[PDB]
Amino acid sequence: GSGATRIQIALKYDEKNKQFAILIIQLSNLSALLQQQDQKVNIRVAVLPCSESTTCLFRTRPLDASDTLVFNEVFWVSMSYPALHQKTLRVDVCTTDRSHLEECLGGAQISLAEVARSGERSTRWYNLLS
Ligand SMILES: CCCC(=O)OC[C@H](COP(=O)(O)O[C@H]1[C@H](O)[C@@H](OP(=O)(O)O)[C@H](OP(=O)(O)O)[C@@H](OP(=O)(O)O)[C@H]1O)O[C@H](O)CCC
Repeated sequence: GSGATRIQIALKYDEKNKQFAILIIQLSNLSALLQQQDQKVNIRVAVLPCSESTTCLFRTRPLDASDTLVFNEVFWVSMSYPALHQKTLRVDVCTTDRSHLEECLGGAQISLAEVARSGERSTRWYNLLS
């Protein structure tokens, strides 16, 4: 069972509150990305380039590695729609431990230039690249 590890993500812009929502849903074929097992896994979400007025880096809770791994965490970011549209979303799948050191083994980048203003939300799957 070796192919691409994929992450499912929903994105939605809230113009009433001028905020972007990022819903990290789940991982599939995670076995393909890990050599070891039992490992803890979290997702690191970066909204780039990093606007240093607001917070641009986020992290899921860590979970025990499983080939399919559901996180269902939402992160909200304050940002005008024009600002959102210059942005790229970086999400990396990382292992971790009591050291708290991230071992981010692969990720995806998602240009946000075409996020809709409407709030009709976009849910897509993304291949990881290491
Ligand atoms: C960016 C918007 C913010 C937001 O709403 O995100 C909050 C999230 C998801 O909200 P929502 O209720 O709209 O999404 C459901 C969720 O994604 C579940 O996903 P999976 O676990 O991968 O199956 C789905 O069903 P449940 O097992 O009942 O939780 C369900 O998928 P579908 O619609 O059928 O495609 C979703 O309804 O809360 C978490 O689900 C927390 C669970 C209490």
